[PDB]
This record gives sequence, structure tokens and C-alpha cells, in this order.
Amino acid sequence: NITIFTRILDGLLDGYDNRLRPGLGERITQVRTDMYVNSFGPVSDTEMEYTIDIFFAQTWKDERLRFKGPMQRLPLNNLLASKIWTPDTFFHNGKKSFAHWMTTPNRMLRIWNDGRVLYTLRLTISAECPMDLEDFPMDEQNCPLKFGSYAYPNSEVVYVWTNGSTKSVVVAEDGSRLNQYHLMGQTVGTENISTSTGEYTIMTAHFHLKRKIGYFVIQTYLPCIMTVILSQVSFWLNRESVAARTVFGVTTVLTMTTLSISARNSLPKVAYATAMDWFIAVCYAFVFSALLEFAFVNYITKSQPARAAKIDKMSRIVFPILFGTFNLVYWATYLN
Amino acid sequence: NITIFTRILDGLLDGYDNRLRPGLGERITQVRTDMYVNSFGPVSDTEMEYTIDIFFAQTWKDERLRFKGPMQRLPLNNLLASKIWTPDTFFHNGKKSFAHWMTTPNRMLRIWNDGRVLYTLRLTISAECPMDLEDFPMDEQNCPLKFGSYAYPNSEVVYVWTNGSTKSVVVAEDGSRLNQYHLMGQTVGTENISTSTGEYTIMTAHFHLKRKIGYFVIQTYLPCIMTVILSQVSFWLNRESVAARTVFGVTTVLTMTTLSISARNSLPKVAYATAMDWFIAVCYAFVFSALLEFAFVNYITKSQPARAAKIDKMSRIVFPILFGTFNLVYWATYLN
Amino acid sequence: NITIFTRILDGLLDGYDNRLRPGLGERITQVRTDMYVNSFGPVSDTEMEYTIDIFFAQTWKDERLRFKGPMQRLPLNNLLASKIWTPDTFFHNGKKSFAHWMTTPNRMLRIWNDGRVLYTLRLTISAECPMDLEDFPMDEQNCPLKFGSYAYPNSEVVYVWTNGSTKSVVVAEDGSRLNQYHLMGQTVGTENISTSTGEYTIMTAHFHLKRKIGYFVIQTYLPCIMTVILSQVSFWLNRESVAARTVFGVTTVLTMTTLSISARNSLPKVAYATAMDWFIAVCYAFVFSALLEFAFVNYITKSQPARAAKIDKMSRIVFPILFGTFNLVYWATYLN
Amino acid sequence: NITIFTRILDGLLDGYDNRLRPGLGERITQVRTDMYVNSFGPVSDTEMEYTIDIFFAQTWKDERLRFKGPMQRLPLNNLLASKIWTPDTFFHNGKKSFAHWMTTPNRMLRIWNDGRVLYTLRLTISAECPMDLEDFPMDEQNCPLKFGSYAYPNSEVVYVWTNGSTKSVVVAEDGSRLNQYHLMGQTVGTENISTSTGEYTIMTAHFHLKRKIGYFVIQTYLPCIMTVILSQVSFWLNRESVAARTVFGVTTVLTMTTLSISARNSLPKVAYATAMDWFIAVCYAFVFSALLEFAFVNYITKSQPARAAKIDKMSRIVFPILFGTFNLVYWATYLN
Amino acid sequence: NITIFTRILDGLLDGYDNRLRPGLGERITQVRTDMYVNSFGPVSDTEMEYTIDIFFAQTWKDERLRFKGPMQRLPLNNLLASKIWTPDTFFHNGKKSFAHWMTTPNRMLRIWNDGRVLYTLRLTISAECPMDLEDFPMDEQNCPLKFGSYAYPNSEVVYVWTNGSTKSVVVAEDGSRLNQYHLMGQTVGTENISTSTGEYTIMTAHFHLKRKIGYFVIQTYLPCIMTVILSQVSFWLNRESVAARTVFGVTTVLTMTTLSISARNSLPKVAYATAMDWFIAVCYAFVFSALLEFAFVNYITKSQPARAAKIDKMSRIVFPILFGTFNLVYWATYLN
Ligand SMILES: Cc1ccc(-c2noc(C)c2COc2ccc(C(=O)N3CCS(=O)(=O)CC3)cn2)cn1
Ligand SMILES: Cc1ccc(-c2noc(C)c2COc2ccc(C(=O)N3CCS(=O)(=O)CC3)cn2)cn1
Ligand SMILES: Cc1ccc(-c2noc(C)c2COc2ccc(C(=O)N3CCS(=O)(=O)CC3)cn2)cn1
Ligand SMILES: Cc1ccc(-c2noc(C)c2COc2ccc(C(=O)N3CCS(=O)(=O)CC3)cn2)cn1
Ligand SMILES: Cc1ccc(-c2noc(C)c2COc2ccc(C(=O)N3CCS(=O)(=O)CC3)cn2)cn1
Ligand SMILES: *[C@@H]1O[C@H](CO)[C@@H](O)[C@H](O)[C@H]1NC(C)=O
Ligand SMILES: *[C@@H]1O[C@H](CO)[C@@H](O)[C@H](O)[C@H]1NC(C)=O
Ligand SMILES: *[C@@H]1O[C@H](CO)[C@@H](O)[C@H](O)[C@H]1NC(C)=O
Ligand SMILES: *[C@@H]1O[C@H](CO)[C@@H](O)[C@H](O)[C@H]1NC(C)=O
Ligand SMILES: *[C@@H]1O[C@H](CO)[C@@H](O)[C@H](O)[C@H]1NC(C)=O
Repeated sequence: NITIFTRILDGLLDGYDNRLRPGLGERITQVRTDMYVNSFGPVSDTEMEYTIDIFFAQTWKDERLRFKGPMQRLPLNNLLASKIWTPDTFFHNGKKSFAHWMTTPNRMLRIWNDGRVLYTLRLTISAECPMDLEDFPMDEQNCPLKFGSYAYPNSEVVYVWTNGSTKSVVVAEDGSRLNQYHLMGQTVGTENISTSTGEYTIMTAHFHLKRKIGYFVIQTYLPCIMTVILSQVSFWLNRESVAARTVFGVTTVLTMTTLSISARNSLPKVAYATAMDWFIAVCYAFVFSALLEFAFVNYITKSQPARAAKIDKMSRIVFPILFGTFNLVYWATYLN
Repeated sequence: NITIFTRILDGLLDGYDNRLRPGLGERITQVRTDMYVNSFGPVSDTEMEYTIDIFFAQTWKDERLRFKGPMQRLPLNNLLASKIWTPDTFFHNGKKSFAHWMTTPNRMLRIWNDGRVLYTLRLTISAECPMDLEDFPMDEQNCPLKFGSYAYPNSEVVYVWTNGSTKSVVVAEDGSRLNQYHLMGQTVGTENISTSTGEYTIMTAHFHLKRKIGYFVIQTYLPCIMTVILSQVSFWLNRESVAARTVFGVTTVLTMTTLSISARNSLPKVAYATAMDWFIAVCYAFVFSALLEFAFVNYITKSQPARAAKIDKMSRIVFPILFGTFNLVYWATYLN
Repeated sequence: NITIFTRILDGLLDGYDNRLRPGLGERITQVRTDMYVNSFGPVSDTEMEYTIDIFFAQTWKDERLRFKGPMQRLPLNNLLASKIWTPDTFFHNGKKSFAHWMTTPNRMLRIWNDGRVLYTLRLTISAECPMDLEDFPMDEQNCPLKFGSYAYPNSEVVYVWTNGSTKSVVVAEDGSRLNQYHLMGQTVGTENISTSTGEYTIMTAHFHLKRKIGYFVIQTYLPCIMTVILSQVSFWLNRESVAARTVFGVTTVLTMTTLSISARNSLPKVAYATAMDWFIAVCYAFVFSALLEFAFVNYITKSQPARAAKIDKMSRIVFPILFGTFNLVYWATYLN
Repeated sequence: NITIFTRILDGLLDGYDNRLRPGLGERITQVRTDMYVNSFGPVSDTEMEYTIDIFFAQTWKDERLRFKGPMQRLPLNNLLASKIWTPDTFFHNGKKSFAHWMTTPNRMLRIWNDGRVLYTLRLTISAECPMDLEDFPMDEQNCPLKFGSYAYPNSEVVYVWTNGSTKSVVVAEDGSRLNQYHLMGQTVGTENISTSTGEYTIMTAHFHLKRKIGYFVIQTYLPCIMTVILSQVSFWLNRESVAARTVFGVTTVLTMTTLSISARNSLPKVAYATAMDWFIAVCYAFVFSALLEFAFVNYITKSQPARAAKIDKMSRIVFPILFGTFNLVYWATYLN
Repeated sequence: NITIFTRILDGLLDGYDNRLRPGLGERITQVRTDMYVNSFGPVSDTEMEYTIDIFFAQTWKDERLRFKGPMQRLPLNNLLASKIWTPDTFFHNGKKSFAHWMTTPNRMLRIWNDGRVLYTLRLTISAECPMDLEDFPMDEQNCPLKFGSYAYPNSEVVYVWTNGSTKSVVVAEDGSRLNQYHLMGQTVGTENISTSTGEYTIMTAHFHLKRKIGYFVIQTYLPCIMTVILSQVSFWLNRESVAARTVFGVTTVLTMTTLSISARNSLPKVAYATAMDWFIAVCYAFVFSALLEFAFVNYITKSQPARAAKIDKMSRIVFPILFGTFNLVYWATYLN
């Protein structure tokens, strides 16, 4: 009884040229693409890339594969995939992509009576996500994913998303888990491109990333903030304690200096200043400014002691107020 | 005499279609799975993954392979595996998996008279283990391992564990060795899932991990604890020793600051506070609070010296008591 | 109707030897090469290499592939590429190169009636870019890319760029994005080389890189600059404050020392001094010189106090002026 | 004349089934194994693994390959290896193994008239070496190497070492070169194991490793030792020099703290204390104890000055003596 | 006309056994080897390895390939290489080697009328270079490269260099570029070896490496030197400035301590002392000795002040002289 299926499979490959697209010289081959993101892999800011694992499904029509039988479908696997024609889909921005071959190549091939073909493949892509770290770490990124044909122009093969955007791209609930980003949502689009070899259609999927702050607060902001507060303690000491106040100013300045170095170790080596860098620079100014006040005070503590006390006493109020005022401006500016 | 075996092997492949599952159009193919964990590889907290090496065995039934002969079994190897039908089993959460091909592909294939088939394979998986590091390092993790068919829905192929849980998954005595975790035990389960391509059965194996503390005690807690004790020594010095007490407070504060940075270097860049972070923050408060006491004392050591001595003398008792009290609360809270 | 195409493909391979170049014993095979740089990958200064992803296109002529049919072209893919002759092009300076095989090998093959052949391939090269870091970080680099035949000398196969330089090599707008370099432009050239196996033609593409300063300003120059300013503050303190001025000098000297170590951690281990190293050395001299002034002053503050005050007072003006003067010379020298 | 050899090779494969072991249904296949270690690769303590490159030779008997000819042997290569039966030998503890394929697969195949077969293969294994770092760095490790059949039980295939232990496993003179270990010697053994699939024989080779101390002496012990001596210098200063003695105690305590962190950076993150950790802890106690002496002395330098001098004077002798005494106990204990 | 070549190629493979070496049972196969080093890759001191990219050429004689035709040579590629016999050459000390397969396998195959065969291959080897870092960084290393047959003993296949040493091994002008070594020259040699499988001839190429100092001067020596000079400044301060002189001694000692740790981070973890280590140890002694002088001086500044001044004054001359004297001995000793 099972032998019925075997004959059908042999019949389909009879007089079938895997080197020719369906509808050749008759129409334009139309491919419907849907994607499921099993896990949105890590985002390497330094490399401006991101890893993603997907189940890439392509559907099209091939009248050469029509058949009649008891079943309306023919589940299969990678065994028969090489024997027929499949689109030469590739990822323009994919720096390095590989498939999964254990235990068996994660591929599927299904055929219906009408000739509709479903080809599902599992992939792990490593794409490039250019980023503008001007508002870092309060930065929103739009990491794209582009794919299309490599040899079939828009006049031969066209890719279109299936149904609406939600059904076109799907992300698993546990997949949207990252240590430094939030996956706000996804969008899809298409656009033709003109090249030397001809016009091609490009399918694009954009992932909206909202950086989840809180690691940098515990890593950079708080040490910078507490270091500033430490420096202001020097204003509560007597002027004659030259050695004591010197330690506060010197140690704090160096501490802020090393924080700038440590902070950017993980950050990419971008040739421009980020929001965090500005915060550090201001914090450096406060600690450095406190040291200057002590030096200026100690330089006139003999000639005009009266003014020195006023400056030292006044500084106990001005510095905390300005730093608190700056934080409101800084946080409000980048959080709104 | 040996030629008898050769004829049987040739006979089996006669009229055998490797593209068709057994029982097609007659019943549902049933697959029995057992696992042996040779070594539970390292767990990368930063990557939220874990490596595992297993001997993956699948058993099923295929009447097309029935035979009669002197032997009740036909030991074989990977040579004949490609010639017959095997399930398209794959690991949903496996980021990257590879097999072992030295000296020979670590595969086995055994067949009985009744048609029962045993397919054993050796694998090294790299799966993803999401973790909630809220109680870190007193955190218990449940790293799963999911697998199932890629192309055969629940109506065609079903995976079931063999015998009880203990016989279904086995871990070698030396395999359950990790530098930062204890492998408390294992559990298995099944659950259907609905997808666009149809309903599939998912087989899940969970490994219960209990982090073995002791590295962080020697790395973070003790330096934090001894640093606090160092700061309290300043209370035993005279107030007039402004420079001396300043060194204690300043150095200790910076020391705690760098410990926070160093501690999280290995830790993943999670955007929330762990139990260890709270311990550091408290330790930072104690050292910082000690410095404030000296500053406050030095600010009134002239106007009201009597109260300054009381505060300095009293602080010699309050600070050690509170820190000791906090540790009991902290350790008891996270150890119960 | 489609069967017409199938016959043509079969006819072409009839009596076709893939082991023989076209024009053999009749003329010299001529290959036209064009390149498109999808993304100019990262430049590793330490490894003196750079990654690049390109679409490498080669065009030539083969009379054995002439055909007549309704279409003037035969779009194809990697399936037929192995069946015909293609040049043995390789990259002399490519340390490690690999192709992209997902979803399908990123290859194309097109044939015209006259026999013209177009072979397009996608590659990710890792070439070596020797650099002279004498003006670092104000250094301009010329990273080349060499390719040619491996077995066919200049008397058999010749590579020539197609059209002008602009059309020969093209760089995508988003491809020319690097964190520490600017892609000023590109140039191409050819040159024969003589070897033991014969004379070969070498095609070279040079990429002009202008390092984008700004990361090192925030990383090395500013900490060095502010550290110098910190040291000069010691001149505004009284001589009798021996301990205070000692802290300024000692801490600053050590701070500059560690900056030299930290700065070169990312820099390659080159056995010569860069421009940045000279800047650090001068900054080290200023901080060190300030300490000597204090030591010299403290050594004669008793015998001849009058001169000590003059030196300390004078140093408040000389040191800032010289450092400012040096910066103008340094920046102007390396920026012009 | 050479054609004689060609006929013999063709004759051997005539009626030869590569899927059947020799002696099947007649006897037990016996395999003689010898090993030559070209280079004992690096030992990664963190990963508890070790790399090794070997020439793995297996010898057995197959009457199906008997032949008569002028020569008593038939040197060959990997070309014919796939055409005959070879044991499915694999390494149980090998996490990742690969072969060498340049310029040609490093394989050999030799056959004698009697049917004796020699199969030599070159491998680079990455095995797991569990270690007990309780006596670290005075620790001796026994890194094993296990191999056996994957599909042929003890009733079908048996592995036995050839000749004595010395001839069974051989290590090249230059191979036994490691930066942190001494290869004292090797031992071999066999042992049956019972599994679900049947009983198998396991061949084990153990390498005895004696860690070569001297890197940790220059890295950890000496800095710890000299830091302690530095602290004891504070006892030779006057009590009134509160600031001076404070610097000694504070800096030394922090210095020991960072050494503990730095020391364990390379060391694996084991959740227990090593011998080196105990040495550090004692060194921390000495430096910390010295600071307490100064604090205690400074706290009673007014009420009872006489006793303070005795304690300070006495400490100049007690501390050096105890530290020297401890070292003898520590070194003698772990070196005997 | 071109069909003439096709017939010759078919004729050559007629009755050709790729499994048999030429001259079998008639003579000894003789192989002439020449090498061209495109780029002498990086040398990893930690791994005691070095990467190298070469064009490996082997020439021999095979009378079975004689032919007559208009041309005296038959340029070819990897297509025909597998169809004939090639030596099983392999690299004994090559830990990991791989070939280049883009755009086409970098292989060549040329045949002359007389039967002479040229086989050229491109390789990227990763060999092991044991080193004795006793004179480091003034160390000269001899990194070898060994290759020979894997299955053909000296009685069957012999490797010999072609022409003189200069023509046998060639290094490209730009290839001999390293960041920490100079490629002084190359030498070649041969030597038989006896093994269990028989006697084999080994071809060895040695590369003489002279480390280019200058990175360690800027990284270790200068910071060590300037740190010593910093300590000697303490001798120019008054004895009563106890706190000031303490900072000099304490900070300098710790600074030298961390330099020892930092210096060896890149250096391999060898269990013996290098020349640089001795230099550091002496520098540590000078800074430590200076601190002892201050402590000794401060301990007798009351009982016998006169001698204290002499020691402090004398030390201003002795210490600089000895350090300068030591450098001449150290540099002259290791530079001659
Ligand atoms: C599908 C295909 C494949 C091979 C080629 C090709 N063949 O020989 C050569 C020199 C090329 C480069 O032809 C291109 C390719 C891409 C683009 C383009 O529009 N981008 C924008 C989107 S992107 O993802 O940044 C990639 C670059 C322009 N010219 C053209 N088309
Ligand atoms: C067996 C199979 C393979 C290919 C597909 C498939 N084919 O084209 C497309 C777009 C898909 C995605 O279809 C899926 C896949 C998985 C799930 C699901 O239930 N998860 C929960 C457990 S998990 O391990 O996190 C993986 C995700 C949902 N839809 C479906 N099923
Ligand atoms: C195309 C080809 C391939 C195989 C060989 C070859 N075959 O056996 C052997 C020993 C060689 C080395 O023959 C060479 C190779 C290259 C050069 C040369 O001119 N460079 C300058 C430009 S480069 O990119 O730095 C590479 C080196 C000199 N001799 C020669 N020619
Ligand atoms: C030769 C072979 C290969 C496949 C299997 C197998 N097939 O399906 C399944 C579930 C298994 C696991 O069967 C095992 C395997 C090994 C052991 C054992 O005795 N160890 C001790 C030495 S070891 O090197 O640590 C490896 C573990 C126990 N059961 C059994 N034997
Ligand atoms: C050509 C070949 C290949 C396979 C074998 C072989 N086959 O089964 C086994 C156990 C061996 C090991 O046989 C050896 C191999 C090498 C040496 C030797 O002389 N060295 C010195 C130079 S070296 O480069 O350090 C490598 C080691 C000694 N015995 C012998 N000869
Ligand atoms: C691409 O070209 C086709 C030509 O028919 C056109 O219909 C389509 O709108 C184009 N796509 C875009 C985004 O312009
Ligand atoms: C999956 O579906 C089958 C349908 O027969 C059902 O018997 C089984 O209980 C289902 N599994 C679960 C976990 O619900
Ligand atoms: C290479 O050789 C050919 C020989 O015809 C010559 O025409 C060409 O100019 C040469 N190229 C260069 C750069 O000299
Ligand atoms: C393994 O089993 C065989 C059965 O004949 C026995 O002879 C041999 O001694 C056993 N090996 C060990 C180590 O017990
Ligand atoms: C190797 O053996 C051959 C035997 O003929 C001999 O001629 C040759 O000199 C030997 N090589 C060396 C280096 O001894």
C-alpha cells in the first residue's frame, strides 16, 4: 500500500529540471516569506553585530510538481530538497551565517496537489547593526535584517511577506531576552534596488531595541556620583588641615580618571562623545573644582582669612546644589 | 558462512524507501528516547548557555526491516544509517550542536528480527539557559534541554521517554562536576506545541543547578568584610590625627568602589541588582558612614568637644554591632 | 515549452572539457574583474589585518558556450559552475578567506549568446595590512588587496579592470563605517610579477584609511593633560606643606606611568615610539619636573629662602606656558 | 610488471563486505593498540582539559585480506581505508577531537600476507582532566585518556595493549614540554564496563603531572612575602608618627587584598580554599595584625606609655620570627 | 584543434593506478621540495607556536605520465590532482594546518613530456616553536618546520631540497615583518629517523629569530628605572618629614610590585627567572633599600643625629651610582 507514495515521488522528478525556475518564460515567480525568531541572540556593540536564530520559511508555486493521490500533502525532509529548484535567497547584511545539522539537517519540504511548495530552514545569522551611540546609554537602535535573491532579478523572482506584519515575523516569548536591551517590536518592508546585474527586490525586517539601563548605573554613574560627594566632604574640614584636604581632592580626581578608562573598556571605540562621557566630564569638573577651591583658599588664608572662610562655607552649599541640579537636567533631558 | 549476513543486509534495502516513515498511512510512528550525559559541560552565565555531551538513543519500529537468521540482532555503524529512515530530531534551544567524527563517527545502528531499530548518537550541545540572578549567588537554576521532530507533527511521530525518569536520563558520576554549580538532579517531561506547520510533541529534560558558593566568599565578601573592619579602626584614633583618619576613610571608600567593578567583571551585565550588590552597597555605606562621622566629629571638636568624644566612643560599639547584625540577616535570609 | 532551455544546457556541456581554458593554443584568455564592497570589516591593528566582504565578479569569453535561442541570456547558479572552466583566482595577501553558503551558495553564473560568461561570487576576506605607526594616531594607512591566477601565467590568462576605476571598485554607503578609521577612497592597479613558475599579472586594490582621532583624546590625551594641570597645583601651596606637595607629585607621576601602560594595551606591540608615546613622555617630564622643583625648593628653603619663593612663584607661570606651547607644536606638527 | 600489484588490490575487495568484522560468528576480534605522543599540548586548568597530539595505531587480523605475491607487505594510504572494515574506536572523555588533513590525510594502511592489518592515524584530542586543587600549586594530577569501541561489545571486539607499557605508550622527548607541569610518566590499563547496550572494554592511559612551581613564587608568594616585611617596618617608627605608620598599614592591607584577586584571575573558580589561599590569608593576618598593634599602641600611648614601648619594641622581634616560622611549616608541609 | 589535449589527458589516466608510487619495485621515488614563505605569521610566545603561510612545491618523476604532443607542458589545477599519485607529505610539528579554498583551491599541477610532475600547494601552518626564555628579551630563537612522508619509508620515498639553500626556501620581502621579532635568516637540513613503522627522512627548515627590543623598554624598563629615581628623591628631604619620605618609599615599592605582575601578563607562565625579572628584582631592592635607609635614619635621628646626616647625605651619591653601574653591567652582559 505504501508503494503508492514511492511511485508519486519518482513521477515528480521525471522530466524535472532543477536548474529552471517555475513559470519561466510564462510569468514571474512569487515567493512568500515568513520568519520565526527562536532566540534573538546577543548584540555585540563593539562589533556592531547581532546574532539571531530563525526558522526561515519560503512558499511558492511550481506546476511541475502537481500530483494526484489519497493525501493532500507530502511531508518530506532535506533528502529531496536538492533534487528540485529552490530560490537562491541570501542575507545582504549577514556577515556570517550557518545552519544546524544535528541530529539531521533542520530542513523541511512539503508539497500539495496544486504544486504549492513549502521550504522551511533553520538558521543562525550574524548580521551587522550600525549604531549611533550619541545618546548612549539612553539609545534606541533599529537592527535590520535584509535578504533577497542573488541571481534572479525583480523581473523573475519577487519576495513578498505573507499576510500582515504580525504573521510575517514572529518572536518567541523567551527569545526576546537580552541582558542590555529590550525588544520593543518588529517591522517589515520591501524595496527594489538597482545594481550592475539588474534590479532586485529586498525584504527588510527591523527590530526596535531600547537599551535597558541599570547596569551602567551600578557600574559608572553611582561610583561617579559617590566620588563627587566624597570630594565635597573636604569643604567641611579646616583649612589648616592641608594634607587631609589634599588627599580628598587628589584621590577623587584620579578615581574619576580611572572610571573614564574602565567605563569605555566595554564600550566600542567610537570617535565621539556619548551622554555618559559628558556626565563623567562634569563629575570630573566638580572634583577638580573642589581641589581648586582648597588651593585658592590655602593661598589667601593668611592675607585675607575672612574671605577664605566665606568661600569654604559657601561652597558647602553651592556644590551639592549644582550637582543635584545638573542631574535633573541630565536625566530629564535624556529620559524625555 | 559469513555470506549469510551479507545477503540479509542486501535483502533489507530491497524495495526500501528511506523517504517514508514506518507505519505511514497505517499508524503513528512512536519513538522511545533515552539519554546518557557523559559530561555536563561548563555553564557560561554571561552567555546564558551551557555545554553538554550526551549519548542520544532513539528506538522505534519498522516492519520493513524484519528478517530471519541465526542471530537475533545486527550490530552495525554509521555506514547503513543513511540508507534507511531516521527521525528528524532536533534541539529547539540548541544554539550550536556538533557531532564527533573521530576516529569514526560515534554512531550505532542495531536491528532485531521484529524490526525494532536502535539508533545511538553522540552529541555536544550548546543550549541556552535563561537565568534570574536575583538571589545570586544563592540562586538555583533549571537549565532545560528541548528536542523534537522538525517535520513530522504529533499525528505522525511521537516521542516518549522509555521506562521511568531515572532510566530515561542518566548522568555519569564524573560528569556532574562543575566549578560553580551542583547538579542536584534531573527531571523529564513532554508537552505538545501548536505552530504554523502543525502540532508537535516536545520532550524536555530539566537539570536542577544549585550554585556552590565559596568562590565569591573568597573573592568579594571577605574583601568587603575586612575593608569595613579596616574603616572602623579609625574610630580608635584621636580626633586631632586628621590626616591619619582621612586615609582610612578615603582608601576604604575607593577600595569598596573598585571591588564593585571587579566583582561584576565576571558577572553578566544584567540590568538589575543582585543579593551580592546589596551586600556591597551596605558595606559601602558603612565605610562611607565612618568617614562622615570623622568629618562631623572634626567639625565640632572645638565648639562642643564633649559630645565629639561620646560619638567617637559610641561609634566604636555601634558600627561593629550593626555590621554583624546585618550579616546574620543577610546570610539567614538568602540561606533559608 | 520550457524543455527548449533544458536541451540548450545539455548541448553546451556536450564535448566540453572543463579542464581547458578558452582560447587555448589560439589566443590569451582575458578576464575582466569588478568588485563591490558590501562592508569594509574591522581593522585589527594588533594583527595588521582587515576583514572585507565583497561581491567578486569575473567576466571572460568562451566560444565553446555559444548558443542560439529565444533568450539572449541564461541566468543560473552554482549548480552549473563546477561543470565548466573558471579561473583559479586567489588572493595573495589573504590570510583566511571563506564563502557564504546560506541559504544557497552566494554564486551566480550567466551566459550570453556570444559566449560571454559572468561569474559572481561573494567572499569574506581577512587580508594583511602592514602599517607604519610612526605618526600614530595621526596616521594614514593604505591597506591593499591583491589577487591573480595561481596556475595560469601572464601568457595564458590576464586580468584587467573593467571601465574606469570608479566602476571597477565600488563601496556601499553603509559599508564605509569603522569605529577608528575613515575610508577616504580607493585606487586600483596592475603589475606583472616574475616567479619560479612563470610570470603572472597581479591586480591590486588599495584602500586609503585616515584614522579618526577622538577616542584617544578621551582615553589618553585628556587624562595626561589634566594630570599635568593637577601637578602644577602644587606650586600654589606653601613650601612648609611638605606632605601635601609630595602627594601631588608622587600620585601624578604614578598616574602618568599607568596611563602609558594602559594606553599601549590596545596598541600593537611595535618596537618603536609613536607620536602618542612622545606626548606621554613629555607629560611625564612635566609632572616629574614639578616634583624636582619642590624637592629642590625644600632643600634650600632654609639656607636661601628668598630664592626659593622666586622659583616657586616663577614656576607658576613657566610650567603652564611651556605645556601650552608644546601642545601647539605637537598638534600643529602632526595635523599639518 | 607493476600491474601485478593492481590485480591483488582488486582481488582483495572482491566479495569483501566492509560492514562485517573479521571472525564474525567464528571468534572474537582482537585489536592491539599502541600510541605515540608527538606533543602533550597545553593543560587548561580553568577548563579542566588538556590537548594532546598522538599517532594512534591499531592492529588486528582479517583472513579475508590474505594474499600471495612477491612482497610481504602492501603500503597504502587513506584511499583504501574506507573500502574495508575498521574498528569504531572513540574517546569517551574526548570533548573535541579532530584529524589532520594536510597535505594529505595523515593516515596509513598496511597489510601482510597473513591478513594482519595496521591502521595508523594522527589525532589532536581535547580531553577532560578533573583536578583536585587542594594542594595547589604543590599538586600532582593524573590526566587520563580513555578509548574503546562504540558499537562492538566485549564479546565481539577486545582492545589490548601491545607488548609492555613502555612500548604501548611513547612520548617524544620534546613533546613533554609544558610551562606549568612536569610529565613524570605514563601508565596504561584496561577495564570492562557495563552499559545499557552491553559490556565494553575500556583502554585507559594515565599521565602523571607534577606542577612545576616557580611562576607562582614570582607572581604571588614573593609579593605577599615582601609586603609583610614592608608592614613590619612600621614597628621601627615612633608612635607619634601617626600618619606615617598609618600609610604602612593601610597600603599593605589593600596590597594584599588585590593580590588575592589578581592571583585567582588565572586560577579556576573552584569553590574551596587552596594552599596558596591559606598563605595569602596568613599574610593578610600579619599585615592586618601590625595595623592593630599600632592602633592599640596609639590608644594607650598617653595613659601607660611604658607598656606601649615594650609592645612596639617586642613586636619588632615576634612578627618576623612567626612569619619565618610559618613559612618553614608551610613549605615543609606541602613539599613533603 | 583543442580536442588533441583532451585525448592526451584521457590517455594518461588509462591504466593508471593512483594507489601505487612511481618506480615501485624498480627504484626509489625521489621528491624535490622548495618553499616560498608568503608571510611569516605571528609568533605566540604563550603558546610556543608560530603561524606561517607558504607555497609548498613538490617535484618528482612518474614514467606512467609520459606523453607526446605539440606542447612541452600541461598546466592544470586541483581537478586532476586527486586522479594521480601524490606523496603523503605531512608536518610533524604542525599543530594545526589548513589550506585555502577561495576562489578555487590554491593548487597547481604541471606535467612535462618526460613525466616530471610539479605539485604546488598553498598552506597556512601553525607549528610549535619551543623557546628558552632565559635571556629574554635579549633572546634568539630558532623556530623549525619539519615535514616528511607519513607512510613511505626512506627505502621508498626520499625528500631532498632543490639546488642550494637560498633557492630551496625563500621569504617574501614583506613577509618577514613581525612586531616583536627579526627574521635574521633561514637554514635547511635533512635527517633520517627510525620509528616503529620504519625509517623515514625528515626535512627541516629553521628560521632564526632575533627579538627586537624596544617594546619592553617603553613598557617595563623605563617605568622601573624612573620609579627608582623617584625613590632616591626621598634622600633630598629632611628627616623630620617622616610622612613625606614614607609616601615615596611605600608608593614606589608597590609600584614596582605591580609592574612585576603587569610585565608577566603577556609573558608566558614559565617556571624560571628571565633577565627582565632580574632587572625588576634589583629595581625592587633599590626602592626597598631606600625605605630601609629612611627607617634606619629615623630610628637614630635622636641618639646620634650626626651619623644620620652622613648616611642620608652619602646615600644621595651611592644609590644613583650603583644603579647606573648595574645598568651598564646588565645591558653590556646581555647585549654582548
Ligand atoms: C543581488 C546581487 C548579487 C550580486 C551583485 C553583484 N554582482 O557583481 C557585483 C559587482 C555586484 C554588486 O552589486 C550590488 C549589490 C548590492 C547593491 C546594493 O544595492 N546594496 C544595498 C543594500 S545592502 O544590503 O547594503 C548591499 C548593497 C549594489 N550593487 C548584484 N546584486
Ligand atoms: C517543529 C517546527 C519546525 C519549523 C516550524 C516553522 N516553520 O516555519 C515557521 C515560521 C516555523 C516556526 O514555528 C514555530 C516553531 C516553534 C514554536 C514554539 O512553540 N516554540 C516554543 C518552544 S521553543 O523551544 O522555545 C521554540 C519555539 C512556534 N512556532 C515549526 N515547527
Ligand atoms: C601565482 C603563483 C603560485 C605559486 C607559485 C609558487 N609555486 O612554488 C613556489 C615555490 C611558488 C612561489 O612563487 C612566488 C609566488 C609569489 C611571489 C611574489 O611575487 N610575491 C609578491 C606579491 S605577494 O602578494 O606579496 C606574494 C609574493 C614570488 N614567488 C608561484 N606563483
Ligand atoms: C560504548 C557505548 C556507546 C553508547 C552507549 C549508549 N547508548 O545509549 C546510551 C543511553 C548509552 C550510554 O551508555 C553508557 C556509556 C558509557 C558508560 C560508562 O560506563 N561510562 C564510564 C566511563 S566514561 O568515559 O566516563 C563514559 C561513561 C555508561 N553507559 C553505550 N556504550
Ligand atoms: C612517519 C610516521 C608516521 C606514523 C608513525 C607511527 N605509527 O604508529 C606509531 C605509534 C607511530 C609513531 O612513530 C614515531 C613517529 C615519529 C617519531 C620521531 O622520530 N619523532 C621525532 C621528530 S618529531 O617531529 O618530533 C615527531 C617524533 C618516532 N616514532 C611513524 N612514523
Ligand atoms: C518594484 O518594482 C515593481 C515593478 O512592477 C513595482 O511594482 C514595485 O512597486 C516596486 N517596489 C517598490 C518598493 O517601489
Ligand atoms: C498531545 O496530544 C495527544 C493527542 O492524542 C494527547 O494524547 C496528549 O495527551 C497530548 N499531550 C499533552 C501533554 O497534552
Ligand atoms: C605585463 O606584460 C605584458 C606583456 O605583453 C605587458 O604588455 C604589460 O605592459 C606588462 N605589465 C606591466 C605593468 O608592465
Ligand atoms: C573483561 O571480561 C573478560 C571476559 O572474558 C575477562 O576475561 C576480563 O578479565 C575482563 N576484564 C576485567 C578488567 O575484569
Ligand atoms: C639516510 O639514509 C640513507 C641510506 O642510503 C643515507 O644515504 C643518508 O646519508 C642518510 N641520511 C643521513 C642524514 O644520515
